[PDB]
Amino acid sequence: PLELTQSRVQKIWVPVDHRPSLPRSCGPNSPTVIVMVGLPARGKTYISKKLTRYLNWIGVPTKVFNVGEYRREAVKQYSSYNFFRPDNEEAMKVRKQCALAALRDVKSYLAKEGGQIAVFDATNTTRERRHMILHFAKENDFKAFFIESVCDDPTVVASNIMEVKISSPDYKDCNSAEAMDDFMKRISCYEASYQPLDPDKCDRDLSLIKVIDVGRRFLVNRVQDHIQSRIVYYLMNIHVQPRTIYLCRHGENEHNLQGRIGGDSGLSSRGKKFASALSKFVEEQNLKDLRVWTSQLKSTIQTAEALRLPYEQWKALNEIDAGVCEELTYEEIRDTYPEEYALREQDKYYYRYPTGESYQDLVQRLEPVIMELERQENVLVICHQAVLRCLLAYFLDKSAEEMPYLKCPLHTVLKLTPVAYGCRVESIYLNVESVCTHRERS
Amino acid sequence: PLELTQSRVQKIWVPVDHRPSLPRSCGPNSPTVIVMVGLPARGKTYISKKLTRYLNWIGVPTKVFNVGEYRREAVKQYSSYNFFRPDNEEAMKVRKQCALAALRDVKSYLAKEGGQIAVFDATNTTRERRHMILHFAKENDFKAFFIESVCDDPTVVASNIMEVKISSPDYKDCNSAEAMDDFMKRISCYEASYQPLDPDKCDRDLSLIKVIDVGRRFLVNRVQDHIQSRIVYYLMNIHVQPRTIYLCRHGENEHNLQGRIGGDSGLSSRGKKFASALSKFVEEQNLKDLRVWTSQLKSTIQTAEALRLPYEQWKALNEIDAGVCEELTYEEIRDTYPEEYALREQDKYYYRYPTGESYQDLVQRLEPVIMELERQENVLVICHQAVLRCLLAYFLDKSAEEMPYLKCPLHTVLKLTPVAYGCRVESIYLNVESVCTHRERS
Ligand SMILES: Cn1cc(-c2cn(C)c3ccc(Oc4ccc(NC(=O)[C@@H]5CCCN5)cc4)cc23)cn1
Ligand SMILES: Cn1cc(-c2cn(C)c3ccc(Oc4ccc(NC(=O)[C@@H]5CCCN5)cc4)cc23)cn1
Ligand SMILES: O=P(O)(O)OC[C@H]1O[C@](O)(CO)[C@@H](O)[C@@H]1O
Ligand SMILES: O=P(O)(O)OC[C@H]1O[C@](O)(CO)[C@@H](O)[C@@H]1O
Repeated sequence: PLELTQSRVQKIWVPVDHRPSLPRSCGPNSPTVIVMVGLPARGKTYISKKLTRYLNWIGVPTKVFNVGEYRREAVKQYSSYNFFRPDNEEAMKVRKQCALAALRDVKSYLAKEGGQIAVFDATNTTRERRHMILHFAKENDFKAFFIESVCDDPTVVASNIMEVKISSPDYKDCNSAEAMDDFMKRISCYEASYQPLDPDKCDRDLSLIKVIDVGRRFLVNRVQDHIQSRIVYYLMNIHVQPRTIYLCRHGENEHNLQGRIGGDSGLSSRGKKFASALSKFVEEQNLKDLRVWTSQLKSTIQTAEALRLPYEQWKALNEIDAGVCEELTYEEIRDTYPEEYALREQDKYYYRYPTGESYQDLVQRLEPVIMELERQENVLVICHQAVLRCLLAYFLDKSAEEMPYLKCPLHTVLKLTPVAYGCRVESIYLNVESVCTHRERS
Repeated sequence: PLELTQSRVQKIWVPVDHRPSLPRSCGPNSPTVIVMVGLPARGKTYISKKLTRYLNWIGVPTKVFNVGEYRREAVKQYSSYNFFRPDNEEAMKVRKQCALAALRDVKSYLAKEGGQIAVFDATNTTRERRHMILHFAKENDFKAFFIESVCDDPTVVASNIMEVKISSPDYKDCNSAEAMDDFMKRISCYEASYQPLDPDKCDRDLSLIKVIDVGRRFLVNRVQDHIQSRIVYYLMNIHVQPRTIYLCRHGENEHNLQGRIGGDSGLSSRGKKFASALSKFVEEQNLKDLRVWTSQLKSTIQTAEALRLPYEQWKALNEIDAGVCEELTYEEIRDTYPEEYALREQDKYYYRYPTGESYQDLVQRLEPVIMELERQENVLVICHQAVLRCLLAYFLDKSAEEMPYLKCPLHTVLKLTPVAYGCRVESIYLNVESVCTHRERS
């Protein structure tokens, strides 16, 4: 009666499954199609890629289906905006076939591949196209959530999104000025038939968000569930202003010298030298209003103390909890807990230390850190190896499987700069020796 | 160089403060005035009270300033809607004096009493009144965030908010029908001069949210900071649909019998009897679609197993981490760590166990649980003593100081029902003996 067993890897209590003579599998919430809406150069691909990066990182399987990519596959080389003319009978047919092909892949992804969210990245500017997408969702038992981006021409031009748009393989054999001229003519092709979302009348029953003038205003209609509410919250926190994110670990500590994990030890003499070298590096960057964040552990706070700048301590930035393995060396873990050591090496992301955490737990703890990092401008985060791997996996779009093996050395600053649809990463080693704490996969 | 000391109560690393011969104090982000906007019976007081309860619980000091309460103090007894007539020269003057008096208290609260958010709960239906509030905020260096609730007359009548409105001390000497008739006439007094927020033109530079038809739609203009974004997210998660929240602890466990704290022990024979009694109680409630949540600790999961219902395990519901004091009795804590025992007894909310948590840490961990509980309908939460005190403090509007002493006995269901501007709490003891784990303040 109420007999449970603790799963070996994740440490989850589950009922003892004394399967009968013929074990049976019950193989395998409703998936959602996010429908992007709007004229070209309205940041729909930027939104698609950002939302997908956030949703995968929090653990919701998401994939983007870009109709232009299907088009590039079906039509060898792009010559001009003439392909997008509303009187181009042949190209109109090809473009519709590409949208139907992408939708066939959306169905396979959500109904058969274990996908939870499909982002349908296309203009979807007419009521006819959107009615067709709603029919596809209704017949497959998928929810539909529309994200429209509306922006006037001067704001689009000032935003510099068209420089990202003309970097497409469509403009491989073009100079910047002619690609820009062609893209402008392409936008004009969509203007006459564009029917914006109308929540007052025709679209009153649809779940949607209109992002107006690069986030200056939002219209939200019929939020149905938690993921729609969360997406709205995420869209209100992100921004396109230029800034820099700096990520580093605390300076080398006394536990690092002994090869000991966790704990709350202080900086070693080298760790103190790195903290000084970090202050000099920060001064040389000459940043406007740098925000500095640390964990609540001693080594990060001593590192921030050398900067002579205000800083905020976050408990969410504390290093992964090793539970019963806290303050042990990896050799002491292998000898005292050999089964635990082998299970972690085999499933490092999902493995939970006894009475401790997994990288999967770290992601959940770190989500408010990520949300606040999106809102901020210049930020320096002084943290710890496993925490840093998690944050870096979010910015660099790394999977759960690669996250626990990302290289984050001591005394090295990782400088992140927002470029196109992601981050440029520059590594800056501050020339202070330390031990190596990186352990490659077995 | 980089010399730190760990604070005794909160365990925060701080620089050693070797104060000079003449110790100096630097005594003592910009506060916000939330401006409610709209006709009477639009749920402005419901929103004011809900937001204030959430903001105080997460640790942002918030207070509501209701102009009607200042009016009731200045004018002994309410006779009728004639007091709210736009041609009532005397009452118009008194009403303006009450709004100015409430604003004087907003200034004192935010500039001198350590308040962070003041909710200005009044109609504020004219551009003149709102311009005056904007001048007050601008001259005091306060931010202004407007929350307007717009709803048509049939939707207001169907919502049943006017039954809450007529329960006011204004209608103490009235029967339900005449109070309802008077309140209807009162609303009509505000209609001719009502100038709704206009983000397209006149209010384009204001930070605001329009809540349309009891949350069916939202208009969000110029979100400035994290607390505005968070309020929008909270407003998208709450709802006014009827439902029930049930809160209880796991059945008595083996650590409870030994007087031991924390750990991951299983149910005792009495705890198993309570789990059976809980299944019978749940069956007798005859609820539509009950969601069941547990922690990831054994005792709550064994309790949920007796229900024969699907359940979800949340790591955020795990009991407070006692760090180095895990699995000790309170007598073993007093004898091994006498200084730690005395510090906790003196500051129970802020006290952090070494390598463990405080109730303040629990609130931060539990915020996504609260957000999801707001979204749901019927829910049963099977958790632990300190976690349950935190959740109960949110629903019952209890302060941080009283939260660690709330009575949450074993084998007892706390049934929460939404009524007016809060929760009705009914206690249901399931007639199964157990130890007592409650410890009163010293
Ligand atoms: C990388 N990049 C994207 C753009 C871009 C251009 N245009 C015309 C766009 C339109 C929408 C767009 O996507 C968003 C832009 C902004 C926001 N959110 C915000 O700006 C929030 C609200 C107020 C505070 N911050 C959310 C989405 C991004 C763009 C420009 N550069
Ligand atoms: C307790 N109670 C309040 C009302 C009420 C009446 N009227 C006319 C109101 C208008 C607004 C109001 O406040 C909100 C009502 C709803 C929401 N949010 C929502 O409904 C979200 C969005 C979609 C999913 N759930 C946020 C605030 C509440 C009310 C009725 N009973
Ligand atoms: O997941 P990994 O590779 O064991 O790295 C995390 C470890 O790295 C450290 O930050 C440094 O050794 C430890 O405190 C922590 O347990
Ligand atoms: O904050 P208090 O009053 O010590 O109660 C929390 C304690 O109650 C228990 O849930 C039961 O004794 C312990 O596991 C936990 O440490």
